Amino acid sequence: SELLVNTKSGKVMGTRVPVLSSHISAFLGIPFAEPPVGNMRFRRPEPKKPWSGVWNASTYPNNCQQYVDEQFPGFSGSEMWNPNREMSEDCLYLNIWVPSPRPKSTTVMVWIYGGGFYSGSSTLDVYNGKYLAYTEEVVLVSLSYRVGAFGFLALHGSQEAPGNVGLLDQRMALQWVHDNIQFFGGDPKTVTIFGESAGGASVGMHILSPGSRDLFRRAILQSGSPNCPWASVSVAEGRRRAVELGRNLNCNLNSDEELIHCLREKKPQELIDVEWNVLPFDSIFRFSFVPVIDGEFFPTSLESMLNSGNFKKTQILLGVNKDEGSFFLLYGAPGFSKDSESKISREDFMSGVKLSVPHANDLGLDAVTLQYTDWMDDNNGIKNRDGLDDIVGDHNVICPLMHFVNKYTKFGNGTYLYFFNHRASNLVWPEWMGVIHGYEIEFVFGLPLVKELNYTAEEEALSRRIMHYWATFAKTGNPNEPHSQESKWPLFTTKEQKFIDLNTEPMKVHQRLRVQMCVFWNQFLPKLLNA
Amino acid sequence: SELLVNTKSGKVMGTRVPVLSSHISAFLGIPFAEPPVGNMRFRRPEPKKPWSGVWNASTYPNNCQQYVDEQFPGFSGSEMWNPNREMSEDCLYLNIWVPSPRPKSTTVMVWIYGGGFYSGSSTLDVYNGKYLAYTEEVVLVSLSYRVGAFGFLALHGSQEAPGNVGLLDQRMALQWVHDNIQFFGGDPKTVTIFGESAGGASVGMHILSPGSRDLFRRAILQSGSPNCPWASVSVAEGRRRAVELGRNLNCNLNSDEELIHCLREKKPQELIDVEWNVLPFDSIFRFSFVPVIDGEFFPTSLESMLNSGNFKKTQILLGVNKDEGSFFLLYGAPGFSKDSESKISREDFMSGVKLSVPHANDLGLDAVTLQYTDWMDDNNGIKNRDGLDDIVGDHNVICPLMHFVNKYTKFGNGTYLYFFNHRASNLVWPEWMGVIHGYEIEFVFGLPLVKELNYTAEEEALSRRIMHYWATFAKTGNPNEPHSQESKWPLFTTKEQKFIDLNTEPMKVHQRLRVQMCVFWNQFLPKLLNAT
Ligand SMILES: COc1cc(CNC(=O)CCCCCCCCCNc2c3c(nc4cc(Cl)ccc24)C[C@H]2CC(C)C[C@@H]3C2)ccc1O
Ligand SMILES: COc1cc(CNC(=O)CCCCCCCCCNc2c3c(nc4cc(Cl)ccc24)C[C@H]2C[C@H](C)C[C@@H]3C2)ccc1O
Ligand SMILES: CC(=O)N[C@@H]1[C@@H](O)[C@H](O)[C@@H](CO)O[C@H]1O
Ligand SMILES: *[C@@H]1O[C@H](CO)[C@@H](O)[C@H](O)[C@H]1NC(C)=O
Ligand SMILES: *[C@@H]1O[C@H](CO)[C@@H](O)[C@H](O)[C@H]1NC(C)=O
Ligand SMILES: *[C@@H]1O[C@H](CO)[C@@H](O)[C@H](O)[C@H]1NC(C)=O
Ligand SMILES: *[C@@H]1O[C@H](CO)[C@@H](O)[C@H](O)[C@H]1NC(C)=O
Ligand SMILES: *[C@@H]1O[C@H](CO)[C@@H](O)[C@H](O)[C@H]1NC(C)=O
Ligand SMILES: [Cl-]
Ligand SMILES: [Cl-]
Repeated sequence: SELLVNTKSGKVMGTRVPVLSSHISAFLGIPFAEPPVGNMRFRRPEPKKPWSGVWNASTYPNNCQQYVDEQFPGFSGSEMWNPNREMSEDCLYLNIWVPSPRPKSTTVMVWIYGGGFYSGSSTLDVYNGKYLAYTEEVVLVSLSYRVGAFGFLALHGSQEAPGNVGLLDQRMALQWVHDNIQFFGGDPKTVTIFGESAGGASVGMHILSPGSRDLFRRAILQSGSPNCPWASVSVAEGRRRAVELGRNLNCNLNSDEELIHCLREKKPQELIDVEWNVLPFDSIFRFSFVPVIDGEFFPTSLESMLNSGNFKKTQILLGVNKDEGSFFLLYGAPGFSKDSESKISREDFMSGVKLSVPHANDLGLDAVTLQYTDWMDDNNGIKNRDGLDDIVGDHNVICPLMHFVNKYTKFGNGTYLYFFNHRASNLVWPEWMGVIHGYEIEFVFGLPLVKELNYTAEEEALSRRIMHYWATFAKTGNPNEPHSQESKWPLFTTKEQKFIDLNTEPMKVHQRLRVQMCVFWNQFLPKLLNA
Repeated sequence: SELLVNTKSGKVMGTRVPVLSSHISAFLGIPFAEPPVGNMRFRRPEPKKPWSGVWNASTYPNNCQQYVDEQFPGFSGSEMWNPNREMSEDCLYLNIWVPSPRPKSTTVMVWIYGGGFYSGSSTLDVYNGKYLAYTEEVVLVSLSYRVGAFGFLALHGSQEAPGNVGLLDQRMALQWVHDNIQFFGGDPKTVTIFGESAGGASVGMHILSPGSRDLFRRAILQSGSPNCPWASVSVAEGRRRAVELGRNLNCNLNSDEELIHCLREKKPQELIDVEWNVLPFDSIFRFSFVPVIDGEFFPTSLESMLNSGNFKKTQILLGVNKDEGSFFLLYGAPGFSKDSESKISREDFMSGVKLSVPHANDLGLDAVTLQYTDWMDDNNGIKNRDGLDDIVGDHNVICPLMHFVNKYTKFGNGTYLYFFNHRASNLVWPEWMGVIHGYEIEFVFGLPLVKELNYTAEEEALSRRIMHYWATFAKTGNPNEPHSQESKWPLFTTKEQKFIDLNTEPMKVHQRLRVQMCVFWNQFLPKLLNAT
């Protein structure tokens, strides 16, 4: 009855789950596409064929095939991102958390996980939708999509491996929500898509892509935007990486059909094992198989679409964390360690900026170095460390997002910008890494409300305020309740460019997030590199 | 007797002048070269032919022909720099102040005036050597040299207008000091040359030039260095400007001989009236006729000479002022005024940096703008004004001098670096201009010791400390007195890069003078301009 729901594709049976001394309904692992296996590897998704009988939706689905991190085996801080379910190419499923009793027609939020387009699972403990659905009375969906080569191998001109199919997976799950969420008590006219990292880029990509725009109402982008330098490649570079993937696997490279046929006969892990070898440079914060600017999902360049206003005009809420770059330095740059303060020598600083800006010529490298070096104190290992941290986060996350937010706000219907700079009391990563890429997610999903996780009382308060901002924005297009007595998160406007800090202190309003460095990254350096 | 001196070129009769309730000897207007007039215009100087009888050295000489500033007529702050004597091409004279009684063999200091190589006079009130000669017991010489086209018109390959003749004027006066200062109580083996602005650049050029190195012992450079961007041109650019000067005056341009013959028939003011017209850009802090890198006075490029250590190895003392740029903005850039705080709009800021870096492409201007703009507060007229001020001073004075000091110290025998950041209490210019290009000179020459000039008691002490640093350095190669109990001015070293502030407060040591901006001007921007 409450757990038995008839959808347009067939019947589903959910499960009653406990949450904070109450219960809600969970529908886990609902299929929304045909399994993209066999000759359907690299292909656009096809809708799931209707099934007879009752789909048992009491269990999380498989996770998509992906590179599994083994840098710190058994360490909770890194394992919490790895697939916690069996991996399979049969992975196109979504999960729904529904308040109990079922609401009539309530706001829908659809989570798009991140992971650089190479990793990610809907089933991670930090993406458990039950705290947000219960506390804010929303229908919380989490979708999945093919990652890595399976989702973003791109041989433009081919219909067998066109590229962007992971974005099409997301779109087909949004289409499924549009057609079916009403049967779960959700309003298909009030769907907010939100995501972090590649999920945030994806959200912005659906804002841009005409074929996506009518499948959601408004959007939240966390630490990611569609114009990020890691988030797309040209059709020529996507083809080169695809060909290099076959070369790494002794494939016939004389035609698309032969290359594709060879790659389709490999086991998933054979592709994954060489995935990182197709990158053009030694780099950090670069991923092999990402969306392509193809002339179809994206009709023109992202920059020209942003300039012309050729995107969905709605409300957006978006923001960044204080130390986006630290995790990438830890994993990929010399002198960084999980178990030390990672003071960086000048020689390791210079190596880090070459890894961080891999496309830069020597003059561009000099420019980055000068912009981020204190020449009164150039051997200060802390300043070198934090300088490199800033380089990675500004270039890869903050300044791309600020470019997006400024272009979008020119045509949009309301922008809200945040700067998340709270370091969790119970963080397992060292202090030098600061406020890490991904670590606002646990506040967005209400994990500080779980007494056993040992967050402080004010972190619970911060999580509750963030969930209420996100949900109230989802319901209304404004994170504020306008008749409340609480401090108001102001609109971001072209002129005054206001944002708020998100942390445990009373609200502060600021202006021009990281404006100085983002002039460097968004205006000066591109002009230098194009000279 | 004390005033009657027999030099190698003839007898000279000086005069007894008052100085601070005492007296000393002054020999004013001694000729050291033949008058470079008529067909000797543009030529190298020739030694003054000996004279019979007694040369009357009681009176300042004429000043060389130069552009005269009329922006603020009668205003003391500008008039103090203009010629205070009749202008004439017959201007190659030097002045000497000797302590009384005449010392046996004391330290000599030779002042080389600045003025962008287009202007300047040995006779300005602020260059009066009597206070420094008296207070520090030194023989103080001030030379002169042709400026403008008369000193620096360069048609390389012509022996009639070869270029650099103003530098050769300075050398001829140094040669004269070498040969004759012993007759005035000076030691020709302990001569310190010092100068400000173009005079500081000149001092550096004599350090570089093989033909100058044996005519002095040590050097002081004030707000100028030989590698400054305004201080020299290539032989091609010098020839372009010489031809363009002829074009402005309807001259035959077919040959050097015909062009020079035309230019020698013009009256001095005719050349001066069009002098600024030959600059290749709208700019500030650029001057038309300047030293040329000719392969003769300078055997190779300045940078190669600095890199190879092909220069005189000795002790140097040098430094800069806090606000070198402000004077040039006042006279040449939109939005600046003597009579207001000169808050600068962003539109006038952008025009200013274009005028300040005339040789930069658009990417270069963008780089300058980014380095000096606070994009949290870009419509702040005060920040825009001070940012422009810093750009001008950093690009034209401070960073070129820091490049020189770092290159020199690698081979030299002792570097002392100062940063002069005191604003005179009686300053006549507005507060926004800060510590102006030229305004350390009055402290170097002891004017605060003159009660009628209304400096504070603290400023008199600063001047006496500066005079003592300068003269003690001249005597010994070290500004510090050995077993003194006062705080010590440390050697600038490649590694620690120490310098001192010069102001009324107790001396403080710092390191790496404007290092961040000078990485930009000395390394990044040149690499950007060369690459784009
Ligand atoms: C390319 O550079 C320019 C080109 C132009 C175009 N110029 C013209 O049309 C000619 C008119 C501008 C001529 C300006 C002459 C000013 C010389 C005044 N002498 C001073 C001097 C010094 N300091 C001064 C400080 C103040 Cl506040 C005021 C005057 C000072 C210190 C000196 C250095 C000098 C270069 C000149 C002289 C001695 C204008 C300005 C420029 O900067
Ligand atoms: C060919 O040259 C290259 C060769 C290589 C070689 N690369 C390799 O061998 C593999 C290195 C990739 C290691 C993958 C680690 C997975 C990170 C796990 N996910 C995290 C995630 C987030 N935050 C994390 C924060 C910390 Cl402190 C730790 C992990 C986080 C937030 C997310 C965004 C992500 C991109 C991944 C995931 C979700 C790399 C670069 C090159 O240029
Ligand atoms: C499961 C599997 O490997 N199927 C392959 C398919 O990928 C390929 O395109 C096709 C071409 O004939 O051959 C099949 O055997
Ligand atoms: C559905 O799956 C759950 C989890 O294993 C199980 O407890 C339940 O009995 C299943 N119901 C069926 C198969 O009808
Ligand atoms: C959003 O659009 C509505 C509808 O036209 C308009 O009235 C409102 O002013 C817009 N708000 C913003 C912040 O653009
Ligand atoms: C929280 O703290 C208690 C004691 O303070 C400890 O026993 C418990 O294991 C902690 N919880 C976690 C998840 O570490
Ligand atoms: C030298 O000249 C000055 C002024 O021109 C004059 O007063 C003085 O008498 C002259 N001396 C002699 C000896 O002629
Ligand atoms: C100057 O040279 C002398 C003689 O070689 C040497 O003893 C002295 O250390 C040098 N001083 C500096 C500061 O280089
Ligand atoms: Cl930190
Ligand atoms: Cl707006």
